[PDB]
Amino acid sequence: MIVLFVDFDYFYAQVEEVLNPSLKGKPVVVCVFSGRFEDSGAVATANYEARKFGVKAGIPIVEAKKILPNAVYLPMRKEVYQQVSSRIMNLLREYSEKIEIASIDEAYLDISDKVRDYREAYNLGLEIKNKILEKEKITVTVGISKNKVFAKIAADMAKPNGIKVIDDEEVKRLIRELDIADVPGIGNITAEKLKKLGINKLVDTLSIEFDKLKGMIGEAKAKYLISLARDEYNEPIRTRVRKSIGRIVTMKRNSRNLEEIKPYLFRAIEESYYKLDKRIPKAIHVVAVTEDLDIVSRGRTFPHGISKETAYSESVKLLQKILEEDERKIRRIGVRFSKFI
DNA sequence: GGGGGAAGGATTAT
DNA sequence: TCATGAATCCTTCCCCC
Ligand SMILES: *[C@H]1c2c(cc3ccc4cccc5ccc2c3c45)[C@@H](O)[C@H](O)[C@@H]1O
Ligand SMILES: [Ca+2]
Ligand SMILES: [Ca+2]
Repeated sequence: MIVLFVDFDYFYAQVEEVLNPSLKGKPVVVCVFSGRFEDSGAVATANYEARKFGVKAGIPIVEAKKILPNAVYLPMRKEVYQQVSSRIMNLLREYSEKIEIASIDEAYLDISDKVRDYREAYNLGLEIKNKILEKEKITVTVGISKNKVFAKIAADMAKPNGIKVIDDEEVKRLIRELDIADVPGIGNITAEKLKKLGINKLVDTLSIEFDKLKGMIGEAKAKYLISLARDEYNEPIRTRVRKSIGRIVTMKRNSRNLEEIKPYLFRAIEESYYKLDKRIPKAIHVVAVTEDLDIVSRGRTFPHGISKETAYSESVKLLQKILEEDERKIRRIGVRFSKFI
């Protein structure tokens, strides 16, 4: 299997630069403003001019403005980015029908039937890079390797505006030298738990016994790291289907008074049904973000599709179950739909 | 025992 | 005084043959 992974560089920030080229060279910070208070929310992404100074995805906008008060802070325009993304994804389908769109700015292409060796692949990668740049003015990073994971790692090493191949030999070196924390799917919590087990590189997962790994990081993650260490990972590039869709809204003030919360929830449902866009869910979950920012949720699965009306009444019952089983105040209240017909 | 699948907290990446 | 203008992951837990 020969895999070509495309990762659009600082995508939201880049798209804003394309739509307003005068931003190029300036620190650009794309944020999600929550509404709770002045500059409350989080940074969705920052271009490298802003990243240099520590402004990166996930940090509070207030924290970012204390570092770069003069940087350009733009509200996230998801719809715009999604459309530019769709167009780029379409360009990618012209190089391979076997495409897995992992997210709005990442895609895996199984180009096995299209290229013979890694030299080909690389040339295709440069062709893909140039095409996107020409058609959309977006620079991407291409990662090429034997499976989806190393192609992603390849891209992680080559970004931004890069292209890296990791041949069957460098894979073996990485299985020994790469910080296991740099492996896709292993976030801060699993990394730290692996550290306490004594595992720091992929090869180490082989020295530990399975039941110990399984107990610490979980069966799924355990088999995954082991398969990677054994150089046996070969998951197929497949079409990804969004499994759940939701809407979470911030309330004007923290509450646990059902009638104060209701409007927000109902609006969340009303807007969720629009994003469902034809999809009919058989499951619904009411999500409550408490005052200490913890998450509590309650859901129910139906033997049939859920109508907006059924959603309205069931959500209230579910929200009551939250307020009943959890005593904290609700900051944000949302709904989530899944198990589509 | 384990297929199946529901529930919901845990985790990842932005 | 945090959001993904969340979504998925994935571990229980339970029914039931
Ligand atoms: C934000 C997002 C998306 C889809 C929709 C669809 C319909 C909406 C109606 C009203 C409000 C609203 C807010 C955010 C939305 C909406 C709506 C997604 O396509 C996007 O990825 C974000 O989740
Ligand atoms: Ca990216
Ligand atoms: Ca990404």
